Amino acid sequence: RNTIHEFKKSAKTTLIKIDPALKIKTKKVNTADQCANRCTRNKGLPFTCKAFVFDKARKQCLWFPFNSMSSGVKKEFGHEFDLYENKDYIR
Amino acid sequence: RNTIHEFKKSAKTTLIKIDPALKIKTKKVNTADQCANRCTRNKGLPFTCKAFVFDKARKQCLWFPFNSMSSGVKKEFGHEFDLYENKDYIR
Repeated sequence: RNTIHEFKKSAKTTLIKIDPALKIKTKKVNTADQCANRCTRNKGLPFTCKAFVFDKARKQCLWFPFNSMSSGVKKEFGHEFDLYENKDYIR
Repeated sequence: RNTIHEFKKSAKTTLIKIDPALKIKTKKVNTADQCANRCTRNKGLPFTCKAFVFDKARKQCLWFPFNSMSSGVKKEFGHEFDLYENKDYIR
């Protein structure tokens, strides 16, 4: 059920686009567990979700097709954000 | 700095294991703020901390990979305990 444990967490961290034409999916939810479950299952996503950011203030999921290791995005500090990168695509 | 406000508090409450082999991490500390900070950052924890209990008497943190909404644990009254569940995985 709870797949959030499949991710490595970077607190107060979000991912910002380095590439202007990079698409990411978003959705207002209730819990971060919904973000993780949708990510691992790739449900409703047009790409393989490798990581997601949870906006703790808006209660919003940000699904990404790449993690911090790619050239398309990079980490950025943010009080209201938590970054979750699936361990499957890390290191 | 003080991430404890990211949690919903249940006074005089702890979480008891329903799951026989559910692992939790513990540590004697000085304040409950240390527990909250270590939890939101997942530092030193092999899982995603969703909640923590503070033993007010021993000054000890109990970090949990699940909150009361999961079948693996449930609330239990206790004078010396305070339960803190992160709002990110609540409701």
